Amino acid sequence: VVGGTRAAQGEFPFMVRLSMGCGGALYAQDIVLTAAHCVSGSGNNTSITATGGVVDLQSSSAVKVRSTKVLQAPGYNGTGKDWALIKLAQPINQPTLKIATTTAYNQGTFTVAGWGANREGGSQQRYLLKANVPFVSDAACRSAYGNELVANEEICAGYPDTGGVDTCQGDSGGPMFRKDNADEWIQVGIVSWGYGCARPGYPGVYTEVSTFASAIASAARTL
Ligand SMILES: [Ca+2]
Repeated sequence: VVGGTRAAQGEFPFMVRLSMGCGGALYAQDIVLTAAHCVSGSGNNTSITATGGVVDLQSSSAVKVRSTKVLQAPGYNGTGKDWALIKLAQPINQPTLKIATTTAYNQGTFTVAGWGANREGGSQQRYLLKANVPFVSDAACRSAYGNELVANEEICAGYPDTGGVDTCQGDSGGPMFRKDNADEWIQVGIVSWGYGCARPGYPGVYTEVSTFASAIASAARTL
């Protein structure tokens, strides 16, 4: 995260750090929702480690759990559908993050979090960082990215005019979320891509969770 601040321990307990340099959210205690580009494909896989329970990755209180299987969005090829599920060998006993099933919350100011770089070319972070990024319309986002932006599969956020606050290398897969009508966090995006980080005119692009919610839920029932 570029232009963020340290998240308090226990603030976003659904966050998990993934071994390949990605973030993720606890969709279920033993199912991590992350980005399709964080994994190589679907299948049995015990090589991924998810670290949960702590903002400080060096904490002795960290819970490190290995994966058992990965389900990457069917048909993923780098043009949208940027979601994936990772089944864990054991559950991480922390609150989960509900995903948006409608587009009612695809607006307003969102919150993002991760252990990714806090500057372009920077190193990964020991402590979880968070930031608030405003929703950016498809039109404004398209003025920057043109056809690279996938209509109805991607939502953008950040400051189009002046930049300064954004997700960056290492934050991919993390959830982008906001409060729902019941004062509970709800996931509207998955950190996906962007040109650089926090640059004026280039907002961050996120997987539009509402579009994939039914697919994600069905896929999770099979793990
Ligand atoms: Ca959209």
